[PDB]
Amino acid sequence: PQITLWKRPLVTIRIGGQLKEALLDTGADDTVLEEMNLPGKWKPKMIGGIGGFIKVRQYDQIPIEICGHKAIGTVLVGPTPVNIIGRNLLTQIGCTLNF
Amino acid sequence: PQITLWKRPLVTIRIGGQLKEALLDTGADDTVLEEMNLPGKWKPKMIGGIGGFIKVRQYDQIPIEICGHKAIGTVLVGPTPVNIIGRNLLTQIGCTLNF
Ligand SMILES: CC[C@H](C)CN(C[C@@H](O)[C@H](Cc1ccccc1)NC(=O)OC[C@@H]1CCC(=O)N1)S(=O)(=O)c1ccc2ncsc2c1
Repeated sequence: PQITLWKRPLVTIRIGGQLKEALLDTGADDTVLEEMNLPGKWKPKMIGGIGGFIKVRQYDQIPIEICGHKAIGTVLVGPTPVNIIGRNLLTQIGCTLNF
Repeated sequence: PQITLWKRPLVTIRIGGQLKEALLDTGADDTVLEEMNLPGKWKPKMIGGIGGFIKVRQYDQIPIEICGHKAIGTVLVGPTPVNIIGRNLLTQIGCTLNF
């Protein structure tokens, strides 16, 4: 599909058996999800943006389906206000910017 | 151009007569540049990101040339971690997400 940017580019994703709305975010290196109790091992991480840093839990090799396009990779879970699909998964679904 | 996302989508912009590097950021409503001087009146504003809220200066109707494409719109100036081109100007240059 083509998604214009008049509004926030929110799409449906599925992770850990939950459907969620997430921002397709070219400015995000990593994927950051709102607090959710995922099973598995994780590693602590700090990530920075506007306002400073938040603490997140890094989970690896997590399957994520984004608008019916399958992906699998690292997901960071923490107190973000919005679910953010970052470049680590955007590349996997063949997402590009075009103008 | 078509820009893939295995690297950060950084591009050269021209603003207030100066060249800068900025990140094409579909996850940002608004364009936010690191501290700099711009001519004209600005209004104090606050914006929030993943780490909390910051104070910015809002400049309206500012010409910005982005990777050769002209935009004229709102530019926020303040302590962002990197220069970001948000949807307000990405729409002006006809930028879309595609997959
Ligand atoms: C440094 C560039 C940029 C500021 C990084 N951020 C991505 C932005 O697209 C970020 C995404 C976001 C959206 C809503 C609420 C919080 C955050 N946007 C952002 O800060 O915009 C400022 C405000 C908030 C939303 C908006 O439209 N304007 S991020 O902080 O969310 C982020 C995401 C993934 C990530 N991975 C490693 S560091 C890292 C940082």
